[PDB]
Amino acid sequence: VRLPGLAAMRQGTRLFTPEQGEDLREALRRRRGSFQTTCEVTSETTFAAARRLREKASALAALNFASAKNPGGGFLGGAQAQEEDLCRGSGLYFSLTSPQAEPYYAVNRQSHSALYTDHLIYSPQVPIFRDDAGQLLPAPVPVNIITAPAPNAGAVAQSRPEQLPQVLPTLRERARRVLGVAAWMEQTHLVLGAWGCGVFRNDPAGVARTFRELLEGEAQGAFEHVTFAVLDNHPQHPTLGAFRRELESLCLP
Ligand SMILES: Nc1ncnc2c1ncn2[C@@H]1O[C@H](COP(=O)(O)OP(=O)(O)OC[C@H]2O[C@H](O)[C@H](O)[C@@H]2O)[C@@H](O)[C@H]1O
Repeated sequence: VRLPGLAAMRQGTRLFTPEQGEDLREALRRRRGSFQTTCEVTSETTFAAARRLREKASALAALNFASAKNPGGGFLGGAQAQEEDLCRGSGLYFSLTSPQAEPYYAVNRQSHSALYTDHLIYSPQVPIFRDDAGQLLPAPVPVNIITAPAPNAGAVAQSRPEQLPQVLPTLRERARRVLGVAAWMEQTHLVLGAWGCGVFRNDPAGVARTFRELLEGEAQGAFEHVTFAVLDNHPQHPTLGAFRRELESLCLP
């Protein structure tokens, strides 16, 4: 049988096209300053942090460090990707494959460009069925998921180095659209993290700086709470450390 929650989530899945960029900037603008935003950096998975936020989050959203060209990443390379962790534990794949999200994949593929495009998919009330360990949750917990691909900085470096000056501007403006989806959908709690910093090989300090700059500027006080849940099993914890250091000025009471 189709799992509970899936049908309603798929039918409510929505595409944000690049032409919505100003609508997202306006939504951020209208919401800036609403709260004293609290921030934190944790070493949790995206869904551990979401499940810990749920009970006291009015509208909870999380970022999917998405593939531009295949729902769920096509399930290639293994279980170190965040997006495959999301599709393993939740109904997200059933949303990403929806007919209305298909332009995101078709256009990004048609771009023949490792910066990808400014399409974003919004997936309402995605049910989380399992925890990090794969055990069945007694009750699925719903989360709203924003799907956006960071620029593929590894592929720029190796395949089209004349786009190298475009990686950070791309990352910066698309991070702006992610927050703008969240503000347009009037989300209070956001689970962010090291978007683009593994398979896509973006620089962790650069990505956390870009989220810092936005949460101190255009998106300042637009959200109740922001969690940078940064899973990092590398020996020196360089990703988690880069986020912790770069986001120490924001994560203050
Ligand atoms: N469940 C997790 N939760 C939180 N953080 C995680 C998790 N898993 C990894 N991280 C950390 O977050 C960092 C980034 O996670 P990555 O998945 O590489 O994001 P990208 O945007 O650079 O690659 C996206 C591509 O890879 C996928 O296949 C997509 O389909 C795309 O094709 C990791 O280094 C971890 O430290």
